[PDB]
Amino acid sequence: RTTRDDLINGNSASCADVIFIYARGSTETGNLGTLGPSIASNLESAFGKDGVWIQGVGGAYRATLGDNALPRGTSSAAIREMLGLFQQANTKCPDATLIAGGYSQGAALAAASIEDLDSAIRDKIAGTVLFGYTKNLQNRGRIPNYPADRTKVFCNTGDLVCTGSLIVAAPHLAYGPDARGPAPEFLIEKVRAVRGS
Repeated sequence: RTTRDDLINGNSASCADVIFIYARGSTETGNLGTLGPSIASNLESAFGKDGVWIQGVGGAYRATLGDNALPRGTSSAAIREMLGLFQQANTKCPDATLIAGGYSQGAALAAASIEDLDSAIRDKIAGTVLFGYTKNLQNRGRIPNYPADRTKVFCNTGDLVCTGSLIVAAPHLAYGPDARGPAPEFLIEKVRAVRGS
């Protein structure tokens, strides 16, 4: 449900084939918040419960609203926590395909972490989904250093954070349908593109 630590808890002798690392929005609970559980259930349907590990970004990422105003759209402590999880995935399961996502502050966190990542680990992330991306205008709909064909941004009309503001309006809270269908669809397609099946 809202906390999943499958990568931290998982046995290195029985690594999943796919590892999903997700950062929640501001003030959301657990480490998956409101959208992460919907994406997770559809990934487990596609790959099986033993086939995918779901890992939210917890620890030092407190998802504090005020940190949206900091230079990268989140805190340096939160970026170190998400980088640490990508590096743990790479060490624990070197053959797994990675996928990532984030909502709102979590989308800025996912973009900042991927930008800073060692390229050999960044290149293992087959697809990333971003909802209510707070750096959408500033980054021109891209994650720095990461290919456009592996990125999918869900930015609703009237969601002001997608257009350079930090005002929260009703369209910012309306990504439930996307998390239920097109966002897991995109991640599954990008994993199968490189792993076959």
